[PDB]
Amino acid sequence: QWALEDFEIGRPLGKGKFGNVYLAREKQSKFILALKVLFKAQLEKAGVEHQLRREVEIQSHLRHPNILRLYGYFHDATRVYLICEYAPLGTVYRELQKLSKFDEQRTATYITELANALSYCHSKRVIHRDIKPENLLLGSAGELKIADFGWSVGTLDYLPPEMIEGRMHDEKVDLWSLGVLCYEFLVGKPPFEANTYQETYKRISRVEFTFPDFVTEGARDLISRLLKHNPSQRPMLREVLEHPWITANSSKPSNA
Ligand SMILES: Cc1cc(NC(=O)CCC(=O)c2ccc(F)c(C(F)(F)F)c2)ccc1-c1nn(C(C)C)c2ncnc(N)c12
Ligand SMILES: [Cl-]
Ligand SMILES: [Cl-]
Ligand SMILES: [Cl-]
Repeated sequence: QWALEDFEIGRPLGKGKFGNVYLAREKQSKFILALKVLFKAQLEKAGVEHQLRREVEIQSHLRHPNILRLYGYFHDATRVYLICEYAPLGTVYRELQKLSKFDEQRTATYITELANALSYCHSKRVIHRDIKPENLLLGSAGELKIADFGWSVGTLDYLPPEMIEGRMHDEKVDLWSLGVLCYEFLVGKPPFEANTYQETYKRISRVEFTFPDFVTEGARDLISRLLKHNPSQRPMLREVLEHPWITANSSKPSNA
C-alpha cells in the first residue's frame, strides 16, 4: 500500500545508471529518507530485474548500523522505487577526493565498521559482492554505511582474482574487498588502478601492487594479508578486527 504521492520529493542526491536518488519526506510522518527511482525497462533490457528483486529481498532482512536501511519499496507502471535510509554526510568516495587520502585512524575505524557489518552478514549467511567507496555512505555522526544491495546467498578495480579469473568464490571476497579499501583509504587510489581494463585485469590476477613509502609497516601487514590471491589464505574477519594496527588505530570497538 505505497505510492509516489506519499512522498514530497526534494533535491536530487545523485543520478545513477538505472535511475536517480532523491531526498524525500514521507507526508504523513514527515520522515526524511532517500527515494531511489529505477526504470523497469532499463532493468529488463539489462536483465537484472530478478537480481534486483533478490537483492532487495536479502536487504530487508539486514539490520545493522553500518548497513543502509531498506524501509520498503513499490512500483508504478514504469518505475521501481526503493525507500531508503537517508545518509546525510554523503559518500566515502566524495570524502576521499576532498581529503586526498585518509589518516590511519579514520582508515582503521572505517575498516572496523565494515568488518563488523560484514561479520554480521556472514552470520546471516550473507556475503557481499564488489564493495566500492561510492557505495559507502556516511550517517549523521559520520558512521559508515554499506549502501549498495547484493548480498548473495564495470570497472574491475574492486573485484577479487577468483571473480575475474572465473573461479569459485565465497565469503573470502569480502576480505579482499577490505584489503582493497584499506589501501585506497590510505593511498588515495585503489592498488590495481590502471589506464585500461586490460592492464587492471592482469594486475589483479597477479596481485601486482606496491606501497608508497608513507604506508606504515602495520598497514602493509594487514593489506598484504587480505590481498592474498588464494582466498583460503585470507584471514577471517574476526582476525581483521584483532589486528594490532587495527586495534592500535581504530576508534570503533570490534564486533559485538
Ligand atoms: C548509494 C545509494 C545506494 C542506494 N541503494 C541502491 O543503490 C541499491 C540498488 C542496487 O544495488 C541495484 C540497482 C540496480 C540494479 F540493476 C541492481 C542489480 F542489477 F544488481 F540487481 C542493483 C540508495 C541510495 C544511495 C545514496 N546515494 N547518495 C548519493 C547520491 C550521495 C545518497 N545520499 C544520501 N542518502 C542516500 N541513501 C544516498
Ligand atoms: Cl607484462
Ligand atoms: Cl606490467
Ligand atoms: Cl613485467
